[PDB]
Amino acid sequence: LPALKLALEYIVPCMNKHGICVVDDFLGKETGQQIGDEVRALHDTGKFTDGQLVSQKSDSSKDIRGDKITWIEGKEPGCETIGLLMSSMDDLIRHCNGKLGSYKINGRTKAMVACYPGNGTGYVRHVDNPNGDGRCVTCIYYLNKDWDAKVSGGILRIFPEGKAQFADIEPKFDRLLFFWSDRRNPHEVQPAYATRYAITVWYFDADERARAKVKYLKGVRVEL
Ligand SMILES: O=C(O)CNC(=O)c1nc(Cl)c2ccccc2c1O
Ligand SMILES: [Fe+2]
Repeated sequence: LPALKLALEYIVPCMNKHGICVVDDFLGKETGQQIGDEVRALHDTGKFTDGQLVSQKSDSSKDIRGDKITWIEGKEPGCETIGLLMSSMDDLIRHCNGKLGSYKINGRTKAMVACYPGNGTGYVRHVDNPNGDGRCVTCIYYLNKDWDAKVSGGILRIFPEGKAQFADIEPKFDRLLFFWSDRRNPHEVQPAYATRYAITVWYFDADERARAKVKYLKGVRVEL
């Protein structure tokens, strides 16, 4: 699918109606596989953090750690297919510009690459952007060949505002997900029993981010 077609015929109407959108087979398998090798390579060469402290036991031999991360700009040695994905995410968003809510997306973060190490850790119920920091859309790409959740866990459970029900999304190979970052979409990752990779970028709305600047707040100091 051409990027603009996916945008106009799927991502735009779906986001505006449901605020959660799944595109399967986004880059195809040669390119997915390649991103996979790049992410595994970052892992094996120790580029990730050790993982979120889950259980801080008193003896610390026995501390339990969870999701590991690394931030990627997209041009680093070893990361060029990741840079490629990011560029591809950007192209898709830019083809939706204007058309997702009344937002005007002018910015994103670096890619946050996450590895749930498969030791039964997950990620607690949260909202990505609760306090108005400018992030309007979360975009995650999943890396996980032949993932079977019945076996390996690691479902993303989203809990849309004012719904009795949730939405389970499997972290399937070459799947791209978008959802609104704010309190509309509380979500969690259920415990993962196999190594589970995902790559997230967040997109900024211009107005929200411009006044987050003010609210939050050397520099951005000047003078006297
Ligand atoms: O990976 C997934 O399917 C969903 N993950 C997340 O919702 C998620 N969200 C945040 Cl805000 C963080 C934040 C830091 C590290 C990992 C995160 C994470 O996996
Ligand atoms: Fe999240």
